[PDB]
Amino acid sequence: SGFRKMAFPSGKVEGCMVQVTCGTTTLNGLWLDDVVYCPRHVICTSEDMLNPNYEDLLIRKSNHNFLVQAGNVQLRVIGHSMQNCVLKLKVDTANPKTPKYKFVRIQPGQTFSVLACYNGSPSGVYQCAMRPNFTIKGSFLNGSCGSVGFNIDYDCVSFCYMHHMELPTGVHAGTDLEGNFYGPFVDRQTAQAAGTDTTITVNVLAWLYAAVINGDRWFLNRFTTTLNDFNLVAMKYNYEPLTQDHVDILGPLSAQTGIAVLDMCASLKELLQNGMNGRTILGSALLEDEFTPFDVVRQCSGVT
Amino acid sequence: SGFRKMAFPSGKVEGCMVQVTCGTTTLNGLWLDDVVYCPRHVICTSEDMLNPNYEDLLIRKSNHNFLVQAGNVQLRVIGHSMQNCVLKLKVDTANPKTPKYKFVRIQPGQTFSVLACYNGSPSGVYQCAMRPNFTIKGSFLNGSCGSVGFNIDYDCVSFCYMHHMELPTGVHAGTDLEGNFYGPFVDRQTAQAAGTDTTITVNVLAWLYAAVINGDRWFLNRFTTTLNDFNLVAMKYNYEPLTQDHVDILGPLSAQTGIAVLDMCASLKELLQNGMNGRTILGSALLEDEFTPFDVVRQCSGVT
Ligand SMILES: *CCC(=O)N1CCN(Cc2ccc(F)cc2)CC1
Ligand SMILES: *CCC(=O)N1CCN(Cc2ccc(F)cc2)CC1
Repeated sequence: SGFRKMAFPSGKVEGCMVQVTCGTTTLNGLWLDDVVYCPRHVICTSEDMLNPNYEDLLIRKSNHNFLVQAGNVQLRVIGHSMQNCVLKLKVDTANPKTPKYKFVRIQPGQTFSVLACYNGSPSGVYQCAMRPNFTIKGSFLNGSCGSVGFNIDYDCVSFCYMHHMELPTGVHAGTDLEGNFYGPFVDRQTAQAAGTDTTITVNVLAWLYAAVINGDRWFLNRFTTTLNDFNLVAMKYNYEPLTQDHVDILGPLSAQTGIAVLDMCASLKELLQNGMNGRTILGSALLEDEFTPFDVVRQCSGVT
Repeated sequence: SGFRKMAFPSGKVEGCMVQVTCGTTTLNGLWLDDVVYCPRHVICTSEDMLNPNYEDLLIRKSNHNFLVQAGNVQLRVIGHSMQNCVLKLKVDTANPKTPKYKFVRIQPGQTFSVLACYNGSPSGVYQCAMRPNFTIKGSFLNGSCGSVGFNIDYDCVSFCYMHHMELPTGVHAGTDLEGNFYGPFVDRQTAQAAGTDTTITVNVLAWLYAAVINGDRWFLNRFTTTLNDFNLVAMKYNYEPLTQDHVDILGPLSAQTGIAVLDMCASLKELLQNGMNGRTILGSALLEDEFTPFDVVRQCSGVT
């Protein structure tokens, strides 16, 4: 037992990390097959970021201007092209360490692991969630752009995120592997404020089920509620409204613990209205929302 | 910016994970060079764990009785021996994926990454701290024994932990890579209660410095304190007493932020005596103690 914010093993992603340099700017790239994926702002100078015309800037660039280094070995660039906000650099060698992979665009409320990188070298790994307002709350310093988010299904890596920027608010924004930003964010150094970030209700409930499984039961009560009644409370406390689909994904956890989804909603309702009263749940003093129902099942069963 | 419970990239450790089977019991092993390291209770049947005589049990075992599988390939066992609570199985092949490594015995209050494994396959990675009472608060299900804790210094993996057991309290105990348990724990299914777990004071202060660096400054106050005055408060709240050595390791963070170590102690004192008043620090509603001063510097500078 025990419950931790657990990341996927980062090994398959580490072997794909490269360093991409264009002029004075250096950031991370993702090498899969004979292609290196990186944020298009690698062609920008800090000055350009106020309002870059990426098409005009990329015209001044040739294959030899993109230096791609994998550890200590230089990759030869035979092609370059821009797809939305990412650059695709075709190299002459397929990555021998390319794992089975997919490029997927995750839904808000879903979770993923981030392998933070600097100069193409990995520094650490952590679990993240795509917030409902399409930002992530990561840990990224200068040179971390190009670091990727992923999920792993046995041997297949599903890449879902590429880090592009930190907003003036300290929150993070980026793209899927097709170069499309999550949310309304643009790859420009401008005033960009994230919308109201709601709490992911289905993840809080799934984490409450995880607490019941692992011993923490103080928050359970003699009450029940309905989807409409719970949602009045969820709206007051800036929680996502719960749907029948959310109820259904909670099915496995409801069945294992024997606590009805609406009964757990009544426990959540009382915690929202009364707080924790100085108590903790799974070592946290607040309601955790970065564990999906799938994450809880996986951790409580030991899927490798 | 941003601050996360970040684990080391687990790649170098993934390539060392194997599956060790002895009779009906299967757990994880660590393959470095021509040796496989695993918990000695792999020779036990669930019945034996009440009071196992490991020397007597190991006499009934031969090299052919230890089945060691690395993914899909079987390793040939040419030697076996027990060193404290770990078994060392000499195999006929050096692990081609062995990284540069050390075996180190960490101090209480230090942190490490755990690569949780089942049947020799990695499921996830998380950051842990060796508690002052020598237990860890992990996430381990049946079949996770043999999973290891480590730290990484550029290319050298320092293994510090091997998981051996969950106490009836749900907390975890294990050994260093020489088979010596951290704390008073024995590899036996008996009543074993961890001592009083104190909060790691130097890590809370280092995490407070991390909050100041990353924007959260509400907790800073117009007060200061002394080592003796602070320690009266730390003793009341079951915090480790602060020493001049703790003050000195906080030197880099004190210098970067310009906030004197004793001034930050006065902020910590007020948080202990008054709580958070419903506020948060780095997304946490309690005082985090699983980030060492070294972890904070590393994350705030981007060491790969
Ligand atoms: C790779 C993008 C990223 O996360 N960082 C690089 C730039 N950093 C500074 C920054 C912060 C906020 C801004 F509005 C612009 C630049 C932060 C880390
Ligand atoms: C590898 C040891 C471990 O963490 N586990 C295996 C046994 N599990 C059950 C257990 C719990 C508490 C006990 F006192 C004995 C056995 C938990 C996970």
